[PDB]
Order: sequence, then structure tokens, then C-alpha cells
Amino acid sequence: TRTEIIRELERSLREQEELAKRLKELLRELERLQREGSSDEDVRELLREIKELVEEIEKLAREQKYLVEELKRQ
Amino acid sequence: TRTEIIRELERSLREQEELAKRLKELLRELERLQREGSSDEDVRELLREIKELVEEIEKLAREQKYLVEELKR
Repeated sequence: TRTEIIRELERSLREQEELAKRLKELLRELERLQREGSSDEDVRELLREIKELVEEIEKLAREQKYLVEELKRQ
Repeated sequence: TRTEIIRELERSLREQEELAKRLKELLRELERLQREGSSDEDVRELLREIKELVEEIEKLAREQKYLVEELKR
């Protein structure tokens, strides 16, 4: 039972890494668009995707809390 | 101990929660700056802060993987 929870937790932590990396990429793009100028629509589109990723990152935190509690309760 | 490693994981997750909370807060501000207009400097300043928070979230993932590796053994 320990191993199965750990495998799921490890997947979740990998996902956290990947989402943070993607978020960094989008923020880099936003900085470029702001620096060289762009349409308001172009900025809003990046902000929308950035918002989605941050919401996904929040979800992972709740998952990981649950999985760590499972490991604690064994 | 398993107990002490779990406590470290609990700490790291609390830190992750707080960063996520702050990150949403700053993004709301960023949306305001774009919506209501602002100096380029104000936007760049906020983006610098947001970038730092995201780097910490990535750092915490690596810390948490390290702690889980300890827990497995």
C-alpha cells in the first residue's frame, strides 16, 4: 500500500516540476511581448493560459497533501 | 524517522500552498495593470516577483522528490 501511494506521489511531483517549467516559459514570453510591445489581446491570451496553469498547480498541492497524509496513516 | 520526514514533507507542502496563494494574488494585480494601464516599470517589477515565486515552486518539487526518496528507504 505504501508503494502504490508513493508511485502516485512521484507522478504528482513530476507534474509540479513540468507545470512550473511551462509557467516560466509563458512568463518569459509575456516579458518579451511587453518589452517589444503587443496587442492587448495577445497579453490577455497569455494571461489566460498562465491562469490555467496556476490553477493546475494548486490542484497538485491538494493531491500531494492527501497522498502524504495517506503515507502518514499506515 | 518516518514521522520526521513526513513533518518535513508537511512543511514543504505548507510552503507550496502559501506560494500558490501569493502567486494568484500577484496575477490578479498583473491583470489589473494590463486592464487599467500602468508604467512599463511597474509591470516588469511585478513579473520579476512572479518569476521568483514560480522558481520556488519548481524548487519545492525537487525538495519534495528528495524527501520522498528518503521516505521510501
